[PDB]
Amino acid sequence: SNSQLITKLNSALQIATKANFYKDRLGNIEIKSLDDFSKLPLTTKEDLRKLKPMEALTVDIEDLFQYHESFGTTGEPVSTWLTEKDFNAYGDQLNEFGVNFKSTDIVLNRFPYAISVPAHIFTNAIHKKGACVIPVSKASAISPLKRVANLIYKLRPSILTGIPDELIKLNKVAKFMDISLKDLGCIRAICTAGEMLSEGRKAKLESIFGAKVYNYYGCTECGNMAASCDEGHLHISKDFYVEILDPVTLKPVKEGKGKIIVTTLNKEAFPMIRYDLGDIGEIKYEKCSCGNDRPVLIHHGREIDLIKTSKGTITFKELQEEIFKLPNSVVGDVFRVKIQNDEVIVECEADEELDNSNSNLNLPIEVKIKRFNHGEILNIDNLIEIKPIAKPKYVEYVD
Amino acid sequence: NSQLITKLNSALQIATKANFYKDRLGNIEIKSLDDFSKLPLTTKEDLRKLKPMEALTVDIEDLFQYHESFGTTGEPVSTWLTEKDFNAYGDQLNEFGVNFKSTDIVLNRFPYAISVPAHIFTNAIHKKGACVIPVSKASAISPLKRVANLIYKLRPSILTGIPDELIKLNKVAKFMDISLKDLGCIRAICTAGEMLSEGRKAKLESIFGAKVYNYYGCTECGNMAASCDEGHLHISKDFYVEILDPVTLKPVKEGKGKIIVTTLNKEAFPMIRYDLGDIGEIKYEKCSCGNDRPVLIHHGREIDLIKTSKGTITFKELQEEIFKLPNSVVGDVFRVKIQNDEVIVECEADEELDNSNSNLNLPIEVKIKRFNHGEILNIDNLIEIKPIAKPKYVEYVD
Ligand SMILES: [Mg+2]
Ligand SMILES: [Mg+2]
Ligand SMILES: [Zn+2]
Ligand SMILES: [Zn+2]
Repeated sequence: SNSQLITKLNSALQIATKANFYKDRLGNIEIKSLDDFSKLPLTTKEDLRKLKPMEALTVDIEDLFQYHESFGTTGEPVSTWLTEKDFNAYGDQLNEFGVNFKSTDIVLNRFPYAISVPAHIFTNAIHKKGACVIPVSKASAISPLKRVANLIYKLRPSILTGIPDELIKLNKVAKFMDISLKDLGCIRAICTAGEMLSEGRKAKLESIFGAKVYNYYGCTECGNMAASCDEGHLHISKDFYVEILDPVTLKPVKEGKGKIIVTTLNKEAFPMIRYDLGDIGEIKYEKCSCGNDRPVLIHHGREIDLIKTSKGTITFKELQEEIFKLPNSVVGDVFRVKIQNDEVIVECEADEELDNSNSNLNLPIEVKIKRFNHGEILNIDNLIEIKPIAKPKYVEYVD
Repeated sequence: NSQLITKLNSALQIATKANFYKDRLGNIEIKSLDDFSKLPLTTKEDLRKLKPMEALTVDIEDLFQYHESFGTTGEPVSTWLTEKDFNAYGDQLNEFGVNFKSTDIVLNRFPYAISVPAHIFTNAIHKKGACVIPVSKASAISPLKRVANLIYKLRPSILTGIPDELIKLNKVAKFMDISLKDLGCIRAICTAGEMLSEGRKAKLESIFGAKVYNYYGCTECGNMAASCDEGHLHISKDFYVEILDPVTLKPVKEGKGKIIVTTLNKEAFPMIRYDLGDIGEIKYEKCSCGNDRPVLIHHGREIDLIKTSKGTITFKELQEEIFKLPNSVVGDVFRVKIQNDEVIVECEADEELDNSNSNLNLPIEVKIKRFNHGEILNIDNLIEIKPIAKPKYVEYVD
């Protein structure tokens, strides 16, 4: 049934248009098809920024339950009220695919509970299956990586969750503490989210931790649009309608990569009608061997993370996919990307310098691997510090 | 008493599931509070020596949350919780305290990192249908400047945070030309995690123009007590509180003493006669609030006692007298130095006090040393905003 999906898209509009923002550019216009839908104006990040938090609201103050934002201080941020239902929906989305949380599971939650949502909805999800949350958080004086390393050694949790960046550092700090988190033999699964994950970097994470990885694709304003199957592919949540548009035309593509627009099927506080995530990807419709009937998504990363020389363009994913076919000797787990004077330079902490003259990348553009020394791009001494913290110290005996 | 005694016994029967408690309590029953008071105290330093699996009376399946001493300075105390237990903690916050309505938007300035107050306040607030703004604390993500803007923008109806932070919040905000009081949106405050004199409570109320509710709790127990409308803490029904003599360690007949607590309603690892290391006293005069539960007077930590040769006072008693002085000579920023057998209170304030004819109505000598605003507490340290964003892996050069 398109009949259902179309019923839903319409509901979403009827709620949305409770709010000035949505009414003064969608009125009471109904729709009869996806194509008639695709005629409707996109909703941009920069649109929502201009909104007071009371302008980003389709429910009564009474139904408010949580609040969230852009964690980033760089750029005006986006109010995202949630009702209990909405919050609970987000959580269910994490459970819809992803790893199978058991009650016997103890889960180290390394996502920031400060203002972001992934921390909170993962908790929601995990509690739902009867498992235990260790609220370590992130970017808190309270829980630097040394402590997290000790926490894992001590508590032996069965699942780690954290943005793949932090998880790579965690393993570095821990290895500098003479701890192989992998050999503990207690971590069966990982939950990455908050940055795009190549199959190459996913396979890196799996080799480090010796665990299966489940990746979760979401955002504050929407919820969690997709997550990994056992086979490794993201799948799209039933609570969303995902379109792939052409960067320039802004029309549905016939196939292949494109801008990722999402509409909320199941969020009532302020629904996302055709929201421009600003990412790149593609929906496949071949049924995954996992057996799940929902459609697979290939995430190519953010739009600004496209690699554009004169001689072509590639997605950050495509770049990464090729980087990480090279040995760890030449690439490693710490890298950044400079595009300058019409060349692509990947700077990598690694032991060996690469031929480059015999690099033999299978990309439509030229990419060089510039070698660095471990610790030069990522300073380990910055991560190992522990600030002592406690309650205020008001009463001093000078003895 | 038959109820309370039934409960104390249950607590022991669970507790002794754990070697820690069994190898010093066996299956000993009790018939009275007095027979209870014969049992060995449980100390902070006791629990520290426990592996997290040794601090556990339930199966891994029933585990739900985990927590610790937030400080990275000093070995920490494992505190598992089951869903029930967590839910109990929350209910304790709701048992007295402020009355959370569904029309309430609450800025939650407690750290969600490892501590519990942040999480159980959320629990409580959701329970009444109100909205949580999870600002947290000690996170790069949420410096005071942002919190000030967040309040200006979202106009929340309730702030929650340790009174120290809340005093700073108002400083940072006032330096940003924002009077949080004149917003007209904050009706209530929820202090916790440090002791609160009636004088400092009244200070907070003057700053924010809101009523204060204080909450007295700890990670291992839950939240043992919270304020009534009248101002007085009351003890939660989920706990048995004793006041012991500092030296003898026997029930006192009346007055101040060491505060020991037993968990009536926590099953993962119950606190049997736990030494908080605080000082206080139970009154049984009924508060005019009409709540029948007994009032508690919190005097602060033991190490925060003021001991000269010429006597001794509680941090509260000291504070209570400090803050009867004009605002001109005592503000909201103070510290306490005891040196060469004198008590010096250093205060940011405009006027110097005529200590040569000082009022102070205490059994010991206490001098008020005047300082300039911003010299004890540097506002410039707090106004910084650290830029944070996702990782930045792709750079276009030039
Ligand atoms: Mg469990
Ligand atoms: Mg509400
Ligand atoms: Zn699949
Ligand atoms: Zn009362």
